[PDB]
Amino acid sequence: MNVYTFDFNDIKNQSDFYREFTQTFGLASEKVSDLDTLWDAVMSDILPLPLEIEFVHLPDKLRRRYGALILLFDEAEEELEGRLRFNVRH
Repeated sequence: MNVYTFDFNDIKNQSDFYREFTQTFGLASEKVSDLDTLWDAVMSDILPLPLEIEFVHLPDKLRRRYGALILLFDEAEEELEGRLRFNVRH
């Protein structure tokens, strides 16, 4: 599994994450712009599955702030039955 890393030092708000996601994964900007479209992307067989996503540099405060992203990737991991791995480091 290749590991795709999101460093939250480069992300100042949840909306920046959607830009980082589409840039990282080589997707059109309009592919992801909110939680529902993020879910659809992760479920639509357009990512280079199987793969791991890792979040780094997430202080407690920011893990809380971005908790909807975390729960979404936890649920994606469950739904995808092992094809997607998700971890928050530290």
